[PDB]
Amino acid sequence: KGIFIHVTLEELKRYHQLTPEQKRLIRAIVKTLIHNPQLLDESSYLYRLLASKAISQFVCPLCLMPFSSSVSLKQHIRYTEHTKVCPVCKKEFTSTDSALDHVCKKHNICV
Amino acid sequence: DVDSGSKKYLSNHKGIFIHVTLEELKRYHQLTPEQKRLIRAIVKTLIHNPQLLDESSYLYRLLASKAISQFVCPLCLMPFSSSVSLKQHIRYTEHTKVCPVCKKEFTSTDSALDHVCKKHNICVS
Ligand SMILES: [Zn+2]
Ligand SMILES: [Zn+2]
Ligand SMILES: [Zn+2]
Ligand SMILES: [Zn+2]
Repeated sequence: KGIFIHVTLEELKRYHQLTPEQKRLIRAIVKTLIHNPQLLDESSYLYRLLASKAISQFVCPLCLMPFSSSVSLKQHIRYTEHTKVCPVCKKEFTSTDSALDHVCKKHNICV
Repeated sequence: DVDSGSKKYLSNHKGIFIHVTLEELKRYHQLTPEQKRLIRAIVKTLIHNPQLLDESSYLYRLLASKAISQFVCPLCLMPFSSSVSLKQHIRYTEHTKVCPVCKKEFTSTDSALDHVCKKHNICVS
């Protein structure tokens, strides 16, 4: 007896091509999260940060999207990032720059 | 009635069957729809980037330390009372040359620091 995690058919056959070791690590991680659901918001963030970090070095701390260059990351932060809520802790702000500052200072995610 | 060697687990539409005990089974269907969504999103990310499984021990030790204190060292993941005591540790006491995440090696622990910030995005003053 157990639970079904509603993954797509591709991801399901992809899943079963992983090694038992990778597979028990995965279900060990979901068990940690079931026991500690307060952990979900933040591990979701970090797993997505590290995911984006694999695509490019230049990642946005608020939206977690990879960019080609530091110039384009700067241009996105300058005109295209309007998140007023820190994705890890959900603290709300008056400014996206303040949100950027908070994520760096409190959470260690800096550009 | 059981059928252990059945191969329809491979093509089930409900998806990945994670076997679980009675306590956490009920505790799973006690989660909000939003929490269940996050669990799926993480599992999907882990499926598409399986090297994050090898970095997971670090991630959950980071989070555990961050709960004890805001001031944590990226190389050893140990909490400190203040920022002043944290950078006393980094300046004088932290000697690891290996990145706790990717296992790449360096000349100085300061090069190890810059690396963990530049390519893993975990940064400290
Ligand atoms: Zn962004
Ligand atoms: Zn926050
Ligand atoms: Zn340390
Ligand atoms: Zn590394």
